[PDB]
Amino acid sequence: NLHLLRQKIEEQAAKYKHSVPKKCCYDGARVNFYETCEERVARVTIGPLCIRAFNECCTIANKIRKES
Ligand SMILES: [Ca+2]
Ligand SMILES: [Ca+2]
Repeated sequence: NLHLLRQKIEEQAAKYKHSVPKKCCYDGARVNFYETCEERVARVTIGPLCIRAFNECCTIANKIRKES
């Protein structure tokens, strides 16, 4: 469900008040191949906030894809 996915990611991204961790979130939400969120976030080295945003948005996206 791409419509819901978009809205829920926007809702979470809005919590990050700078474009860099915003993009960390958006990038996180794109993870949908064979690597899990945990595996994929291990290579994110920008800093703790970027890692949290990537994690949260990857997790949100994954849940939504699962429920569709
Ligand atoms: Ca921008
Ligand atoms: Ca990226």
